[PDB]
Amino acid sequence: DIIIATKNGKVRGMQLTVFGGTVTAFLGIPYAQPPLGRLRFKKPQSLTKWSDIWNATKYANSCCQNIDQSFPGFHGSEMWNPNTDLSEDCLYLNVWIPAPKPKNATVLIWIYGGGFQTGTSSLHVYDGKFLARVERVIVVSMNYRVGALGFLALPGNPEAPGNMGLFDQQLALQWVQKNIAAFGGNPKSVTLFGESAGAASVSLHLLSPGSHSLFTRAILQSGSFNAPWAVTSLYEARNRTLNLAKLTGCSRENETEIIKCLRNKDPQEILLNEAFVVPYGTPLSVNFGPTVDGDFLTDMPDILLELGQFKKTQILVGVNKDEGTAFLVYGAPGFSKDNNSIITRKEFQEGLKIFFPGVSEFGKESILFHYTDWVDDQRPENYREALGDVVGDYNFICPALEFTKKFSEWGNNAFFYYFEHRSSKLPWPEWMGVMHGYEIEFVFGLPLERRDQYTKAEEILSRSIVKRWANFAKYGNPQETQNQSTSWPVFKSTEQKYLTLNTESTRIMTKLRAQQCRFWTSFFPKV
Ligand SMILES: *[C@@H]1O[C@H](CO[C@@H]2O[C@@H](C)[C@@H](O)[C@@H](O)[C@@H]2O)[C@@H](O[C@@H]2O[C@H](CO)[C@@H](O)[C@H](O)[C@H]2NC(C)=O)[C@H](O)[C@H]1NC(C)=O
Ligand SMILES: *[C@@H]1O[C@H](CO[C@@H]2O[C@@H](C)[C@@H](O)[C@@H](O)[C@@H]2O)[C@@H](O[C@@H]2O[C@H](CO)[C@@H](O)[C@H](O)[C@H]2NC(C)=O)[C@H](O)[C@H]1NC(C)=O
Ligand SMILES: O=C(CC(c1ccccc1)c1ccccc1)NC[C@H](O)CNCC1CCCCC1
Ligand SMILES: *[C@@H]1O[C@H](CO[C@@H]2O[C@@H](C)[C@@H](O)[C@@H](O)[C@@H]2O)[C@@H](O)[C@H](O)[C@H]1NC(C)=O
Ligand SMILES: *[C@@H]1O[C@H](CO)[C@@H](O)[C@H](O)[C@H]1NC(C)=O
Ligand SMILES: *[C@@H]1O[C@H](CO)[C@@H](O)[C@H](O)[C@H]1NC(C)=O
Ligand SMILES: *[C@@H]1O[C@H](CO)[C@@H](O)[C@H](O)[C@H]1NC(C)=O
Ligand SMILES: [Cl-]
Ligand SMILES: [Cl-]
Ligand SMILES: [Cl-]
Ligand SMILES: [Cl-]
Ligand SMILES: [Cl-]
Ligand SMILES: [Cl-]
Ligand SMILES: [Cl-]
Ligand SMILES: [Cl-]
Ligand code: NA
Repeated sequence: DIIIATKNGKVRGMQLTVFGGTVTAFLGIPYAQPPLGRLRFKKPQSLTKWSDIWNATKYANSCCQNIDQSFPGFHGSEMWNPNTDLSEDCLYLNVWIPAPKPKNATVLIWIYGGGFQTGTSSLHVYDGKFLARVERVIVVSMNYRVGALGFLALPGNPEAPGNMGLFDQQLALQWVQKNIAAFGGNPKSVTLFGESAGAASVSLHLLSPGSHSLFTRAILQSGSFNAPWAVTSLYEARNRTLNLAKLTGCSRENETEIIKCLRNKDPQEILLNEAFVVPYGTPLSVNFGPTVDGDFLTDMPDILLELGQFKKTQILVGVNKDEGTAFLVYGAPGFSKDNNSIITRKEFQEGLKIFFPGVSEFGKESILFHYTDWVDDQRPENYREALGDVVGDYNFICPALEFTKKFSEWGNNAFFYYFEHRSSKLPWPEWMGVMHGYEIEFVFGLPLERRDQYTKAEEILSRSIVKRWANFAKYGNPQETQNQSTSWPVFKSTEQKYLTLNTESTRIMTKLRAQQCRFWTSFFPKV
């Protein structure tokens, strides 16, 4: 029986058998006052002490969120839906520690994604026990508020200041600083890692002065704050808050009185109205996301990045070969997960209008022109593949490359990866390729479990990636030094080398998507 005295009271964990060894798990430790009643829409409050023993023996509630039912019964989408009760009382975190208790272990803190509208730390592909077992690091993950409940912004109004979910994440980092030593962890060796909106959160913690001293290094998988979906302007943030107020019958002339009215609404009334706060949307719509609040974010983050105003440390950044394709089956005409989605030129043009609704006709013609220079113009997958690359390059790859270039210009080691292995267990069809989200299981080491029917080559690849991530967190350098691997070189603004990750041949290349990213980063903003 293992029990740990934290600064707020004793917690009891559970022992787990992983790979013929033991990992101790503390699931569902509270780290803030439940943000209920008058605390809804406020920054999270400090946790009042307790004198009993908290049984941290099961995952806690997930934060309120809509659950999309686009593919009912399909494991490809339902593996992402919350697997605990939805409650506003969701500010809990989880801790995996190796057995026996380590002496001074490096800590990896996961921040899940989900477009800032969904997500929970209890997903099976976020299970930190494999990493604890195999690399003897400590894994932490927290639940943070999402959607309106996490990001509604009446900016300057402390009743709804914005960025509440980001402050949830920060309060959890603060908990690790105060308490992880009691679990055998090293508060001075803390690496944040997250994917998608979680990766954008990680990059915002690099900009936030309150987070500076709460972590050492950062890993950004398929996301960064300069991605077009990742920050909502103050103009949209106020239009969306007032639209949500109109939809719930909460329009009041006193801005503080709107929030009082929204605080008496059921979570479901708020959730069912989150969709319609914008008149036009896309599959990458983020209706309630990070804002420049003057607190977590002191200025527009593109300015902070461009002028070197961020934590100076190492970063690991990367993207997957087919970031875009998942978004095509959530709205592009002619696309299906149940057929090969061969689309015509005309369907490609309608696809562009879906993803770029307020872009001029000339702007959409420029995208078409850049992306239809066929190698083989007889190839019938041509338009299907170009629309995927349009959405992936614009929304993830080019922003991540630009983040890494600007960050490394201020003298820090950066490492960039290109993940191009399609999981053999991937439930989505083959035309969707190496999808958004499907490197996570490799990072968390699920293919290390031989029972799970991943291939042998996939076990090798996961084993290698797990070591690289752990070596980055421990030593700031993501090498696999023992198995004659390819050496991962630093990403420099001039050569811009990156590592490809795959089963067959991990190799070094330069200037990923160079021509595409010139179009998106330099030309497309002008249209
Ligand atoms: C800012 O919001 C207004 C209002 O949005 C409408 O009302 C909300 C309560 C919600 O139901 C939304 O879906 C509505 O669109 C936007 O004004 C609307 O714009 C559309 C398209 O331009 C137009 O067809 C509607 O008639 C407008 N309705 C009203 C009441 O003005 C406005 O576009 C938003 N500003 C943005 C998005 O920049
Ligand atoms: C691929 O499928 C899409 C979606 O159609 C649905 O799924 C299919 C597997 C099949 O079971 C269809 O009967 C389903 O309706 C096809 O696009 C649809 O085409 C119909 C035909 O007129 C149209 O009414 C719908 O609006 C279309 N929906 C979308 C989202 O485009 C598409 O034609 C199929 N492509 C190929 C190459 O077979
Ligand atoms: O997950 C989200 C987030 C959202 C998003 C928006 C902007 C940036 C990044 C992500 C998204 C992601 C993928 C498709 C559509 C939307 N929203 C809930 C929807 O159920 C999407 N299902 C989640 C998974 C679908 C298949 C593979 C990817 C994950
Ligand atoms: C635990 O280790 C501490 C040193 O941590 C190391 O230095 C910092 C700057 C980071 O770069 C981190 O990655 C390193 O692991 C010691 O200061 C501390 O006294 C140690 N405490 C115990 C109990 O062992
Ligand atoms: C916590 O778990 C132990 C052992 O399973 C049990 O004896 C104890 O009563 C539990 N405490 C609470 C508050 O449920
Ligand atoms: C609005 O509500 C707040 C909260 O009680 C109050 O302080 C303020 O005086 C009210 N009136 C105006 C005009 O802000
Ligand atoms: C290196 O190779 C051995 C077998 O030769 C394997 O057991 C080990 O897990 C590998 N390590 C990494 C980090 O890939
Ligand atoms: Cl702004
Ligand atoms: Cl490619
Ligand atoms: Cl061009
Ligand atoms: Cl053609
Ligand atoms: Cl297939
Ligand atoms: Cl095909
Ligand atoms: Cl190799
Ligand atoms: Cl390329
Ligand atoms: Na390429």
